[PDB]
Amino acid sequence: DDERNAFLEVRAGTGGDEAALFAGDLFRMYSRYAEARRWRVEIMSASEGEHGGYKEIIAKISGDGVYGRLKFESGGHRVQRVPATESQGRIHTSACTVAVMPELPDAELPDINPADLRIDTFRSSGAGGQHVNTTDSAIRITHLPTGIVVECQDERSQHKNKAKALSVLGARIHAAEMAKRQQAEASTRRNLLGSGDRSDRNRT
RNA sequence: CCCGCAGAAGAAGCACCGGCUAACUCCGUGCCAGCAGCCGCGGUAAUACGGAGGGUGCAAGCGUUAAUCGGAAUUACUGGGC
RNA sequence: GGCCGCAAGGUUAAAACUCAAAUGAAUUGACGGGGGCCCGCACAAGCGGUGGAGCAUGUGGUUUAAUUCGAUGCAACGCGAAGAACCUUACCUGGUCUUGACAUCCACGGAAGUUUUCAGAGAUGAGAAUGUGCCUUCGGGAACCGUGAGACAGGUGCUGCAU
RNA sequence: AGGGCUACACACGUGCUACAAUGGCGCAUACAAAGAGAAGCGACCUCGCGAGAGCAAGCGGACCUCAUAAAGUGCGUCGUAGUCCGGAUUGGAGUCUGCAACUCGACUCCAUGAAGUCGGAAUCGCUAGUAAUCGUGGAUCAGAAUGCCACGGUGAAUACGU
RNA sequence: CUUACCACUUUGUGAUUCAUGACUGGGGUGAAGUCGUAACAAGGUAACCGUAGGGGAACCUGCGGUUGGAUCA
RNA sequence: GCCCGGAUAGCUCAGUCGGUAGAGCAGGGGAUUGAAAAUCCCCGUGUCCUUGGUUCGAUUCCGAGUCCGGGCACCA
RNA sequence: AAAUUCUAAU
RNA sequence: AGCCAGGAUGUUGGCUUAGAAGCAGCCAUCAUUUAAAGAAAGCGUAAUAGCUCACUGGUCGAGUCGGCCUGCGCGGAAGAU
RNA sequence: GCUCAACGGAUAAAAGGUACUCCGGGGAUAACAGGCUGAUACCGCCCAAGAGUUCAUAUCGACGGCGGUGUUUGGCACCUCGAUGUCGGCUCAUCACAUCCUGGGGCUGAAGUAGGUCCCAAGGGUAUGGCUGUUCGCCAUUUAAAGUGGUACGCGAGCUGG
Ligand SMILES: [Mg+2]
Ligand SMILES: [Mg+2]
Ligand SMILES: [Mg+2]
Ligand SMILES: [Mg+2]
Ligand SMILES: [Mg+2]
Ligand SMILES: [Mg+2]
Ligand SMILES: [Mg+2]
Ligand SMILES: [Mg+2]
Ligand SMILES: [Mg+2]
Ligand SMILES: [Mg+2]
Ligand SMILES: [Mg+2]
Ligand SMILES: [Mg+2]
Ligand SMILES: [Mg+2]
Ligand SMILES: [Mg+2]
Ligand SMILES: [Mg+2]
Ligand SMILES: [Mg+2]
Ligand SMILES: [Mg+2]
Ligand SMILES: [Mg+2]
Ligand SMILES: [Mg+2]
Ligand SMILES: [Mg+2]
Ligand SMILES: [Mg+2]
Ligand SMILES: [Mg+2]
Ligand SMILES: [Mg+2]
Ligand SMILES: [Mg+2]
Ligand SMILES: [Mg+2]
Ligand SMILES: [Mg+2]
Ligand SMILES: [Mg+2]
Ligand SMILES: [Mg+2]
Ligand SMILES: [Mg+2]
Ligand SMILES: [Mg+2]
Ligand SMILES: [Mg+2]
Ligand SMILES: [Mg+2]
Ligand SMILES: [Mg+2]
Ligand SMILES: [Mg+2]
Ligand SMILES: [Mg+2]
Ligand SMILES: [Mg+2]
Ligand SMILES: [Mg+2]
Ligand SMILES: [Mg+2]
Ligand SMILES: [Mg+2]
Ligand SMILES: [Mg+2]
Ligand SMILES: [Mg+2]
Ligand SMILES: [Mg+2]
Ligand SMILES: [Mg+2]
Ligand SMILES: [Mg+2]
Ligand SMILES: [Mg+2]
Ligand SMILES: [Mg+2]
Ligand SMILES: [Mg+2]
Ligand SMILES: [Mg+2]
Ligand SMILES: [Mg+2]
Ligand SMILES: [Mg+2]
Ligand SMILES: [Mg+2]
Ligand SMILES: [Mg+2]
Ligand SMILES: [Mg+2]
Ligand SMILES: [Mg+2]
Ligand SMILES: [Mg+2]
Ligand SMILES: [Mg+2]
Ligand SMILES: [Mg+2]
Ligand SMILES: [Mg+2]
Ligand SMILES: [Mg+2]
Ligand SMILES: [Mg+2]
Ligand SMILES: [Mg+2]
Ligand SMILES: [Mg+2]
Ligand SMILES: [Mg+2]
Ligand SMILES: [Mg+2]
Ligand SMILES: [Mg+2]
Ligand SMILES: [Mg+2]
Ligand SMILES: [Mg+2]
Ligand SMILES: [Mg+2]
Ligand SMILES: [Mg+2]
Ligand SMILES: [Mg+2]
Ligand SMILES: [Mg+2]
Repeated sequence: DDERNAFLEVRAGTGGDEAALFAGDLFRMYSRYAEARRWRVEIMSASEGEHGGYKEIIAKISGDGVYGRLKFESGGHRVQRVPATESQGRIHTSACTVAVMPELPDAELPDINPADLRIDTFRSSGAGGQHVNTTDSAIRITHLPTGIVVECQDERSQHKNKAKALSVLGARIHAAEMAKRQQAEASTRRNLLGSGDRSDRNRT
């Protein structure tokens, strides 16, 4: 079904130096909940918040049944209380933003299967004498699925050009796929997180 | 226009009640929902939001929006200043 | 945009948008690494300590079924507590009760109390003798008991930012 | 009814005892103030190494009890060593209060004998019968103070100055 | 029939006005971020004006000017 | 493809001369402050890139391998 | 003679 | 080898899922009437239904079905005056 | 008394450029083309885990295997250095079939229109432009279709010279 591990990250919203304290308190709450469930919590990224807790904490929770119970904590959490960084005795309202995202794999494959490649061999252009004329040293590879084209005529040997262009095509495919995944994840996190403004909230 | 007929028989709504501005209490929500012409209300004991009871102002009308003059001596001839 | 200048630029001179203010003089305080005059074991001169060690005690944190609650700059921390084995105790686990542990009202059968026996961790439940009197117009009423309903009791529950 | 507030990798505050010779240990002997006492204070005598136990007068108290003050002084030993300093921790046997001392009391005897050899950055109290040091009593309380509130003994150094 | 005037229409080259344009320069607004502390007291180097150079930024320095500057027992 | 150089704490980096590894920043505890910085005191390091070998003993010496940095790849 | 800072509801 | 006939009984099974009934996939794979019939070799239904095959009686009437050691041939076999 | 280590040691004593070049030779030796080969390139076939809702072979084919051609890049250095002119375009062609269209069929997860795949077949036919010196390639608009290759990767005693 859906019981995979999860990533929990909380960051400050409105308030500044006291939203960091509330983020620390909220992280401590979640950590104690995880500990009294036979789960495991480990901190990957921490940005301390000058006075108190963390301006942003990103940790990974691992167990059986994690995401199925922590997927409802993604949103805004509002706190109304007397801050520690308060000379007078005023009550202040602040907020924090929480994001919970499931753990998903990173299956990457060498999508360089030659059954879906078009290879063109032709003559290079430049100054090479009577040998550059009567030889097919320039190479070009077109990837049928993605549609990327890479052409190479660096060295006099066709095999070196073929290898170099094949490596460049693989690198370009990898970069495109990684950029796609990164933008999808960023958009999902942006929609899940919200914008800490003490007016969009899930609990008080 | 005049006379007769039957029966009170056929005929009341709109805005507002914190100050400016005449007119107050209860319940619901809890910087949310909402109100506002200017100051400004609402953070779990709200005469300012929503409903009820009461009151105030106009009335076959009542309110809102647009436009002009006045207040504005705020282009100062009457009648201002450095 | 125009004029002037080698250039740096000068000169004439708007609009959109945004706020409900911006400003001058003086007034009462507060503050100054501004100026004078003073005081306090506040500095200076001395004496003895604390921070190091072992132990007592309180607090934070952590743990736990609970580790009850409050104070938590100077002005909280041998503080409320002028004294936690049971009690205190307000916390946790388990076993129990519902006008009721603590008061008044109404009705019904009752002197109050003394010795015991069985079951249970105890709360409690069941059983048997024992005294059945005290002012009482011999109508009765009354210190005090159990039951039956409800007006009510009960709260160390929250708000010291309503008092 | 039983348990917890007494937990324990750690951090802080307030204190008690020490790190020794201006001292430790043994023998002998001087000088206080204040306070409490009836389900209470408890003398004498006897038993026990000791905490204590048995019998038991007096006292609602300038009369009786708690209740020998200690530091001090005289003599002797220790002779600078982790020691005849230090008294933590642990094993065994007991006394008392309390129906009930395992978690969780106080005291006693025997055995044991840890850190500690004067304390980093820092920081606290005190101007005279004060600081320092030595003993005594009371409230709470069946039992349970190094805490709190009081009482006396010995008794200093320093203040050019703001 | 022919000539003159002239409407529609056509050609070339300018002016002005409206919308739009890849990039680029500043301006305003913000109940929370990063870097410092330039000004308000002598604001800890008195402040400001004109000008020139420099620098992540408030700003610093050179020349002239002003008091709309504190202390002066 | 050939040649040279490098790999050491969390990050930038010195060092062996075959037996015993350091510096700055950072990190932990405590001081000063109403509080955060600056400042002061105390405290901790790492299988010296992977693998095989010689040695009593390898971070060091000798073979391979991975990654990083630099140079060259000309006449037709 | 040294010496930076104090967000956001009374 | 052709040709007639059978090819049955409580598995609508818990297992698994909306239904999986011989035939989606997972374990097992016994028993009964029999001359024979798999608790199923194949086709087919959303699941049923439906049609064949293993095995067995009848006709027929004499040979028939697979391996081994070897000789020679076939396919696999498309290029530029 | 020499790392005369270029170790039978040329002098005690010594680096580079030539696209401004020049002489004597070599196909004893490279670049173009031909030749042998076929690592590479391209095209077929064998077995069948599997994908195809179920079903290996409608259409694909993992792990492996066996061949063909002489279009690419190579290996060798057999011909040519007393000379075989080298890319692209133009004009003109000619052959192979591993067939782009038209022609005849089998199977389809082929209802029809349209397709997929494999056989037979070489008679005829098989674009104009933008960009670039371009071969190659991208784009615009047509066509029944805009085939793949050999010929010194055809064709300069036929043209041009980017
Ligand atoms: Mg060249
Ligand atoms: Mg060639
Ligand atoms: Mg009024
Ligand atoms: Mg209104
Ligand atoms: Mg209300
Ligand atoms: Mg209302
Ligand atoms: Mg109202
Ligand atoms: Mg006017
Ligand atoms: Mg007006
Ligand atoms: Mg005026
Ligand atoms: Mg201008
Ligand atoms: Mg100039
Ligand atoms: Mg003003
Ligand atoms: Mg003023
Ligand atoms: Mg002053
Ligand atoms: Mg002053
Ligand atoms: Mg004094
Ligand atoms: Mg002093
Ligand atoms: Mg200590
Ligand atoms: Mg507490
Ligand atoms: Mg105290
Ligand atoms: Mg208790
Ligand atoms: Mg009060
Ligand atoms: Mg409080
Ligand atoms: Mg109890
Ligand atoms: Mg306690
Ligand atoms: Mg007395
Ligand atoms: Mg001793
Ligand atoms: Mg003892
Ligand atoms: Mg002893
Ligand atoms: Mg002892
Ligand atoms: Mg010593
Ligand atoms: Mg004294
Ligand atoms: Mg400043
Ligand atoms: Mg300064
Ligand atoms: Mg300055
Ligand atoms: Mg200044
Ligand atoms: Mg400068
Ligand atoms: Mg200047
Ligand atoms: Mg100046
Ligand atoms: Mg620290
Ligand atoms: Mg800052
Ligand atoms: Mg402030
Ligand atoms: Mg053959
Ligand atoms: Mg031929
Ligand atoms: Mg030689
Ligand atoms: Mg030689
Ligand atoms: Mg030459
Ligand atoms: Mg020559
Ligand atoms: Mg030759
Ligand atoms: Mg050749
Ligand atoms: Mg399948
Ligand atoms: Mg050839
Ligand atoms: Mg060849
Ligand atoms: Mg040759
Ligand atoms: Mg040879
Ligand atoms: Mg030849
Ligand atoms: Mg010749
Ligand atoms: Mg030649
Ligand atoms: Mg031929
Ligand atoms: Mg054919
Ligand atoms: Mg065809
Ligand atoms: Mg066909
Ligand atoms: Mg033909
Ligand atoms: Mg023919
Ligand atoms: Mg013919
Ligand atoms: Mg030919
Ligand atoms: Mg040619
Ligand atoms: Mg050709
Ligand atoms: Mg000619
Ligand atoms: Mg040329």
